[PDB]
Parts: sequence; structure tokens; C-alpha cells
Amino acid sequence: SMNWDDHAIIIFGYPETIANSIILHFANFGEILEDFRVIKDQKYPIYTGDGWVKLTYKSELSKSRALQENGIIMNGTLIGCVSYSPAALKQLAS
Amino acid sequence: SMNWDDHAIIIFGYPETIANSIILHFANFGEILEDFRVIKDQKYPIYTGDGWVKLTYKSELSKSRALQENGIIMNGTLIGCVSYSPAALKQLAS
Repeated sequence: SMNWDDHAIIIFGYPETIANSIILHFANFGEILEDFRVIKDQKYPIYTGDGWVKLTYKSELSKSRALQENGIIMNGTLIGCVSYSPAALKQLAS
Repeated sequence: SMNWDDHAIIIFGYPETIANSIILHFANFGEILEDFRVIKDQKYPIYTGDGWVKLTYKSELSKSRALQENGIIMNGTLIGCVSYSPAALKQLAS
């Protein structure tokens, strides 16, 4: 029961049609602790809403790499990637 | 030695209905080259689309301040702000 929030990111800005593709893309940077069904091959429940998702990596090395993806284009749309903070999550619409 | 694009940003991720509120927010960091209608007042080209806009600052210091807004929440939505690159524009669904 420790806190891995510093290993977490929020990905945002995408249409929900590419939500699964988003998870697969960011799974390429490390092992994700949430049990997302598309990658099914202490618990980390899923925080997600329309156009955003929180993901937690096992390694901080992975989080730092994922952050470099802020502003990539997937299916013609700009994808946002920021470091997780509770302050941001509290404000998000679902 | 320089293009103005060295002072440009792309802002993205917002509902297109609040596009002009986004522009106002970022125009507050400094004078920009584009003549958007919401900003008070040949001409410089304008690049915008659904949920994104390019802004070019006169001052690199204004761009630097704008970049710090990456990841703020507006209207329950995360806002991305990245340095403009011509690579991204070509792949955007304009």
C-alpha cells in the first residue's frame, strides 16, 4: 500500500473511438499497472472519462518517456500527455 | 537565421465551442502575429482546426510563458500547449 502517483500520467484530447489505441500506444513505453482489458494479453482502479485516461507505470523511466509524447498525432488528432496530479484529476469532467 | 515559427505554439484539446476563450487566455501572454477576430484591433497566415489553434508570439518570452500553461484545466478539460513544429501541422486533420 504505497503511492505510485509519481509514476502516473494523464493522456487526453482524443476521441473515444481511439481510446483503446491510446492505451496500446502508451503500453509500448513500459508495464501499466491498471488492468485495462485491451492489454489483458495492491489494485489500481481505472480513472477515465470521455477523452482522457490516467495510466500508472511500474517504472519512472517509462513515465518520463511517455511525457515526450505530448503533442503527437494519432488518427489526425493531437494527443496530450501530462504528469498526473490529483489537482488535475479532481477537476476533470467524465 | 529565423522564422517566426520559433515563437509559435499549438494549443489543443478543448471543445471547439470555447476556441475564442482559449485564444483570449493565451493572447494575454503577449502580442501575436495572427489577426484572430476575438483579439481586439499582406497579413500573416492563420492555422486552426477543430479543437486546436496555432498562435505566433512576437516575443519568445511570451511563448515561454504560454508553454507553462500546458496541462491546465479549462471547463473540465485538459489543455495541451506545445511548441509548434511543421511536422505536426502536416499531419493534423485541418
